[PDB]
Amino acid sequence: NPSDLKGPELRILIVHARGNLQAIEPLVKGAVETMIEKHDVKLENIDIESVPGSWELPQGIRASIARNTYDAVIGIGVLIKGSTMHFEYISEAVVHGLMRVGLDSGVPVILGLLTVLNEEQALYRAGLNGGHNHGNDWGSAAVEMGLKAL
Amino acid sequence: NPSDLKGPELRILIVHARGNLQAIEPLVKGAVETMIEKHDVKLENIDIESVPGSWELPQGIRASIARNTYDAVIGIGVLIKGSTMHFEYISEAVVHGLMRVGLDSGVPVILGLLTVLNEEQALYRAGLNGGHNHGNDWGSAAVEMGLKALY
Amino acid sequence: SDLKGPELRILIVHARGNLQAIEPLVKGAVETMIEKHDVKLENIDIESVPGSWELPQGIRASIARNTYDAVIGIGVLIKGSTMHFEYISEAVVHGLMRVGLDSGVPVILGLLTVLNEEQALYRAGLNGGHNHGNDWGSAAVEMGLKAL
Amino acid sequence: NPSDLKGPELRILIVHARGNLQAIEPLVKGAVETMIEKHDVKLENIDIESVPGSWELPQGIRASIARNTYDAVIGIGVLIKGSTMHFEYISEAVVHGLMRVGLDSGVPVILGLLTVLNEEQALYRAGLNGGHNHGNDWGSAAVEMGLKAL
Amino acid sequence: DLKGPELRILIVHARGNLQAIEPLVKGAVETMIEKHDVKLENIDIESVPGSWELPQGIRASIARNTYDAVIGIGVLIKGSTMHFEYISEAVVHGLMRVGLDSGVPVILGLLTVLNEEQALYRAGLNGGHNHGNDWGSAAVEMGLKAL
Repeated sequence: NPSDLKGPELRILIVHARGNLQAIEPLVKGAVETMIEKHDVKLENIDIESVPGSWELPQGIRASIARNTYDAVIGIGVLIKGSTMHFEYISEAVVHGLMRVGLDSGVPVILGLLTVLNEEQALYRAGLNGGHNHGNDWGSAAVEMGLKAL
Repeated sequence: NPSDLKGPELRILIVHARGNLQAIEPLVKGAVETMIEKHDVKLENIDIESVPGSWELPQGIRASIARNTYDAVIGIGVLIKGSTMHFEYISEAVVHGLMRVGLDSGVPVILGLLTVLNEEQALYRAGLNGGHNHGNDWGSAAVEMGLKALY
Repeated sequence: SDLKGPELRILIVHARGNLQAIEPLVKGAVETMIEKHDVKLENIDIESVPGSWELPQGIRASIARNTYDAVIGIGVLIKGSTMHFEYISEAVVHGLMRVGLDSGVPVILGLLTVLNEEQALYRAGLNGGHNHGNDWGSAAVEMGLKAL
Repeated sequence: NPSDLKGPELRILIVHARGNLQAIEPLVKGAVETMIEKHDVKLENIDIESVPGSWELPQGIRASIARNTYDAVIGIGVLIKGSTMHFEYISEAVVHGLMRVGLDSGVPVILGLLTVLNEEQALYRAGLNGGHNHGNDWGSAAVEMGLKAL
Repeated sequence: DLKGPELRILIVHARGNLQAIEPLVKGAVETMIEKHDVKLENIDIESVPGSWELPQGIRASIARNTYDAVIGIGVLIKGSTMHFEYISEAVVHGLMRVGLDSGVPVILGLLTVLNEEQALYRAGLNGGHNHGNDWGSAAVEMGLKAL
């Protein structure tokens, strides 16, 4: 178990979907602020890209890490169960896709996908309403894996 | 600003299944119209191919992107839960197959697969009966991913 | 419907579990291809494997030996008392998709994943049902053709 | 469809887990006896190996078919639903793993995995208490796939 | 009576739910040393933040060093969302894939439980059996059969 991980030279990629921006924004912010403030990652070394939806996360990431070199990637998206089976099938495919991209590439990919039953749960996990911002955890994870990959 | 994304040079492939044409037609139309009118995609640059069912979607796409060059693909199909477990297993394999074809090829594949409980849900998601045509969203996603693929 | 594939070579691999349902499905696929799409009887290879589990491998092995424009994998899985049905249904469906994608040869899913035998027979065209094998035959012809 | 399949020259590999040996033993026995007595496979041409649990089946098989040449493989294991979600996740992963090893290697891999709700169901499928020994079916399947792979 | 004095074993564990993780890792190690004669110097232990990182942590490590076997240990507890279901499935598949891709035996040491009690129980507490011991023996056995 580590303690004070600093990655001043780590290059971090954050790709986030744009559905449910109320939850996405705090998550990205929390990941960024945690990496900068707690791990000395440099703001200019954090590329933040977006894709329309969670479905595009794996491909978005795959495309970006083929272009630039990153020490770790955080894919962030929020899927909320709806009236059809859409949520179940794409949640599964996206999580599998994210794992696959990480394993195929050798680049640590941190899962920042919330797969919740309703918006309240998503907001709660983004740090609102007394909840804990999971983005912070993902930021620290990215830093740790990025460092271990070096 | 998704609306300000223009892809006059994008070559987009739309492969759609032919099951549940009442829902498929508006979805395909929505995607095409959105790409053309909202993203300046050229009608000549949009190839539309069909396959019998959703099952054939990954293979139809895989075959087509091996033949021509596309900046993005939209796989469209409507799967409605039936009396057997057919729906559950093929929905899962098709979604995985679409994701796989995209990742294997590097070509953005937009999921335009409706996995619904009944036809009303499908029609509703095709923009009928007060619903929003999801095909429009897929058209915009394809343009955005196509552009981000080149640049 | 006006799709003709007089030069298509089609492979049908079917499992042998639940032959009462398998036979009509295979027959419907073959008849539909011959009668409706002008596929030649001698250009249709039919092979069988013991169960649905072997469908992906039986197909992979066959398309590695001969050249086919399309393949129909036919099997009938009926939900039983254990979780066997769920796990192999998913693995076989995945396997069939994989073999198609890996090989580039269209693989038509002719796998029924039903709750009971009545549903399987119904989908094989018995008891007022529609023979799904016919649809698969047409799908195979269409995909074989589109694979140019 | 086939009549009387004989594989006197077939080399068959059986890899079996060791969890729930009461059920495993009859399965292996049924497969072996069926291949020998009904398909003329030679006892000395049947290699039997074991791994600790079902999780290790794909890897155990992969390792063995890399070392020796087999016409077919039967992977045998018994997973019984427990109190956690372990059963669901490993059943899926092992079944997928077995299909993968077979497709990857081109060597027929017969699924000899029981995924049951309780031990009674497992013994029943191992031919006890009036049940049919599924191992017999697997032995015949292996011979048939082994022969067709020629 | 399986002894692997020359086996090099890697244990990668997540750090979520350390109350359960610690006994698991300890059990796997003690078992390998005491029961299989694996040498303390030949056991590498690395950690990753969460179960999600297990496959990648393992893949990266077996690319760097040579191990005869690997145990990926993590504890996932069902929560209020569907997170548990989706990641358990992806991590288990991830672990199976890393082992098959690399040819290095990967022993699954992931607990996928409904609550903490079940995890602690499978870590040898409150009268339970420490599953880490079993993983330690499986790793040894697979490490050896890989030779």
